[PDB]
Amino acid sequence: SAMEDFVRQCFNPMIVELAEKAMKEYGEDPKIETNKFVAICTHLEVCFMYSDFGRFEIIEGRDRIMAWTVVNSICNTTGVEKPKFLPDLYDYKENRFIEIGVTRREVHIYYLEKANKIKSEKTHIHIFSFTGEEMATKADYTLDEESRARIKTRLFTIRQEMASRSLWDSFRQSERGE
Ligand SMILES: O=C1c2c(O)c(=O)ccn2N([C@@H]2c3ccccc3SCc3c2ccc(F)c3F)[C@@H]2COCCN12
Ligand SMILES: [Mn+2]
Ligand SMILES: [Mn+2]
Repeated sequence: SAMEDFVRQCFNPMIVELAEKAMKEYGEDPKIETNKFVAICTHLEVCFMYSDFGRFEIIEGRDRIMAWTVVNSICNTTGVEKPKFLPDLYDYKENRFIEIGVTRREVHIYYLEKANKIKSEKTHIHIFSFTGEEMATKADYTLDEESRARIKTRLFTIRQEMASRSLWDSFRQSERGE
């Protein structure tokens, strides 16, 4: 599959290895769900960039046990309420958990979907598209504009490499089902 080749060529081996472990956890095959594979790599990379953007602890890219160990440690030392689902980051400055979303759809739709899912006002949502759009809880985008710019540039680049390989249309229609 050209998509698996693109994923392994454009993404860091550490990212790819972590995405493959996540996919194994949920019983998904990166050789069949290749578009998801690349989606998981992309969002992992966004989360890592966001975190180095500070300030942030990363919850994503860890296995469930260690990830919940970190979340509980945070809730014990800061007293922030325990989230109902694994978030992606913890903000020590604003002392709040953060869910990152990356969409090939309109950011407002994905934001509404995420907010309906977590149903907890406490966790902050930050949605990124592949064309520079973003939607965040209370339009509190957390990061400075240079940092968000670097994230947005990397996402657009991925979209354009996919486009270069005639992979973008398939990728786009894979996010939502019928
Ligand atoms: O952590 C996440 C997750 C997010 O944090 C997210 O933002 C979007 C989507 N997620 N989901 C991720 C995921 C992460 C990034 C991009 C796409 C996917 S798509 C479903 C799936 C995920 C992981 C492995 C796998 F095999 C999957 F099928 C699942 C939902 O619940 C549990 C963990 N998780
Ligand atoms: Mn996550
Ligand atoms: Mn996320």
